[PDB]
Amino acid sequence: EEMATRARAASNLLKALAHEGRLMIMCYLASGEKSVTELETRLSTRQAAVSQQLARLRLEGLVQSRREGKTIYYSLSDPRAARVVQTVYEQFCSG
Amino acid sequence: DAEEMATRARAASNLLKALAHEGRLMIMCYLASGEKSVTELETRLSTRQAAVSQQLARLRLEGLVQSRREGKTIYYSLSDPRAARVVQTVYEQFCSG
Repeated sequence: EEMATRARAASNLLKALAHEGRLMIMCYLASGEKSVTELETRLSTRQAAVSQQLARLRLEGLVQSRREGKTIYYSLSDPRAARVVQTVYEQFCSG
Repeated sequence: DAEEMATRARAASNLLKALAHEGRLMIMCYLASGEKSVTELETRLSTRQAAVSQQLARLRLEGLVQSRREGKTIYYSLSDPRAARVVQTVYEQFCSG
């Protein structure tokens, strides 16, 4: 059934999103593009672990990066994931 | 502050962990287009009726679905309005046309 395969793809995205450290990154990018320094400042996660979570989210296409001189800026990339995350942001992270 | 943000994102993580199960989400996706009977749920799903009722029981105890009776027909729908909003966006992004 078509409807069934769409649920599995929705299921697989929610499995990718339902990790505490990575979602915390995603939630911070939902209010907009951030530098690596600034996720590091905001997250109490260890910085080697922030860099590994960022590499994981980038490789999965959930975030993307750009360079501006020395500065690496990250933003949400996957548009369907970004839509889910923004609704999650509005429901949990908005007071 | 940053500590509150982390607590809120960890709570949001907990909802997504609850939604990220294939059979249960299949139910939630079906309820996202509106109220469904148990009969038409069990029609539409490849899941066994013992397992569908186990999935409905889990979703009910999590607060994510509610049910009402009409005669012998039981109608399930979304309950938690926070989780309903997330599910509707998931429904729009993946399950819609």
